[PDB]
Amino acid sequence: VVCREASHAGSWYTASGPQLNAQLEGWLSQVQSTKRPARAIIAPHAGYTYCGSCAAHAYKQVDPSITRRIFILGPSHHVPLSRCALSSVDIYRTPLYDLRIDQKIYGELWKTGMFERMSLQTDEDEHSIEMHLPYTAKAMESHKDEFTIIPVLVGALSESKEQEFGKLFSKYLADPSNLFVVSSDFCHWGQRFRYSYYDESQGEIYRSIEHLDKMGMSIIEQLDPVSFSNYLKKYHNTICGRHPIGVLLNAITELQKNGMNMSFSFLNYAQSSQCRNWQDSSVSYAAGALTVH
Repeated sequence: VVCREASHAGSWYTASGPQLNAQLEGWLSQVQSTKRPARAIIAPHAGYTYCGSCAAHAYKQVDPSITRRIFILGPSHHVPLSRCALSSVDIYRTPLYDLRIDQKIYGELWKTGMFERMSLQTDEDEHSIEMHLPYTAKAMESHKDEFTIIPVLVGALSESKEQEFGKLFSKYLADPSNLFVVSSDFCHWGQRFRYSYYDESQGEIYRSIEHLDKMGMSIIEQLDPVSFSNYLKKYHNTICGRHPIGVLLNAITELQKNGMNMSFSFLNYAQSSQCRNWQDSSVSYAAGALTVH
């Protein structure tokens, strides 16, 4: 098998190519480009009905005229993984057009010894990388034949591994042809998620959720992996891509030590619903962009 099927097409997003193209085009048309060219973005991996318009605030910041190689780091939902994993295939299918894995980088990465290989089953079962494939396809439309992806499944990394993969990915983040997509949703609030932190000083439950998420968002804006780590240990906010976020943060600090200056801005924040009672549940979404100066 050489192709990863678009296994969540038709339920998490439209299976029909022209429809999905139009939908994404409508969402991107609503965002003003303000952070181009993005060297990295954080964007949600929920169904398009939920977070679709949110993710566009990140994808609008991608410059297809410069970007040639797109790493997509997404957390694993299903398998116990204690490191990172690479695909066994060559092509990732999408309803728009199919994407090609950069063999050069995949060969380099593999040789480090640091990665496991996802079976096709694991690969196809996961959605945290897939959710970015149509958006990426759309954003790169005008240069569709000139770019490759580097999908990385990120497991439950120790701090040490976050620092270690941060440093490894560092050299790739430094390259102006490259883009890091880091996949994450923010607060999952509710009894159904065993997470019901509530600060009454903030007002209604949904306001407290907003304050909690925006605290982790500004820390990411401070480009500070230690501080992000401390925030997680203090509140345990249920941020799904906290491990890919910690890898990115460490990549950035390695670059700073080497003379580089950059900034991260969150550009949009949304909630699937507004929780007011103890029986409510919600998932938060945030879209953001790293720009090198």
